[PDB]
Amino acid sequence: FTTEIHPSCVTRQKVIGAGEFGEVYKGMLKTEVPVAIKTLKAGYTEKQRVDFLGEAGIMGQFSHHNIIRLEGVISKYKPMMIITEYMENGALDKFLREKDGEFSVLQLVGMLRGIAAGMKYLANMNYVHRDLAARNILVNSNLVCKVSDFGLSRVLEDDPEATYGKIPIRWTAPEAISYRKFTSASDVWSFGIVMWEVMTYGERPYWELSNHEVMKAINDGFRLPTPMDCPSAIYQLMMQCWQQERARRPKFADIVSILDKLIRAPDSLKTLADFDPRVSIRLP
Ligand SMILES: COc1cc(Nc2c(C#N)cnc3cc(OCCCN4CCN(C)CC4)c(OC)cc23)c(Cl)cc1Cl
Repeated sequence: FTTEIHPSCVTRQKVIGAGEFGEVYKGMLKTEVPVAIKTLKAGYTEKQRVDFLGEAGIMGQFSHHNIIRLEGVISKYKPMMIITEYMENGALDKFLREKDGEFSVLQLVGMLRGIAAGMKYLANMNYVHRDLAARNILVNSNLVCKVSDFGLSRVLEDDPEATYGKIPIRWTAPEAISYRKFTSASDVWSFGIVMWEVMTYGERPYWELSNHEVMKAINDGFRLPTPMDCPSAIYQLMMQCWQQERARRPKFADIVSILDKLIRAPDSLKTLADFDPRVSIRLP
């Protein structure tokens, strides 16, 4: 399983993410290229070792532009490490919140197309992500968005947005919440939420509604309102991702096709969905 990298080829330089059992670092790989490096500290359990190397094992099965590339693993020395390509701009949700208003609509839609292409690949590889959200999309210096955060039980266990099953409620499809049915179609629901995150520059879905309030609203038929300056076709597409009936949602194949057609005829994105303002400002 995958390239075993000698520790002398890897230099950890700066902590960029942290947990109780290891950290994520920016570093360099001299087989000299930048890499992300995730560690697992000594004392780890069997389950931790299986979850940790399982993330790398899963990533090693994939070869797609919109899926994080695995460079290799350090497993025969401690601490163990996973080494991936480095995504200079980090997580998409923080990136958009820090860059509010700085992109064109075409750029934002292009990000969505990349995410959708990665998700179509995963779904057709029989991989259900379960935690698709802008926080799990990473962005590089070419503005390419790539799906990250792979594994089995570790995905939802490690995410603080996932609460008690243990689930990140406001990104998750109704059937996954209600009866634990996680499929590529529940990932499509999540993708609809990601579309809303991108078009709003990282607004938190459903604002301050509690988890129960969100579930009640969804079950009563309410959906997130249109973002400001959102192409009508983009809002229509996200709304179809939120059909209660799983079978009525687009597949990722449909999503990629639609986004590709909109990008290739970019004037189609100048028609905007009506934005319902929450504030009335009236001047004589
Ligand atoms: C290596 O192993 C793994 C690494 C990761 N995670 C990452 C991968 C991957 N993959 C790639 N690239 C990453 C880049 C990151 O931050 C870049 C610095 C952004 N700046 C931060 C400061 N602000 C103000 C400006 C932007 C990053 O940050 C936490 C995590 C990354 C995952 Cl999810 C799983 C495994 Cl197994």
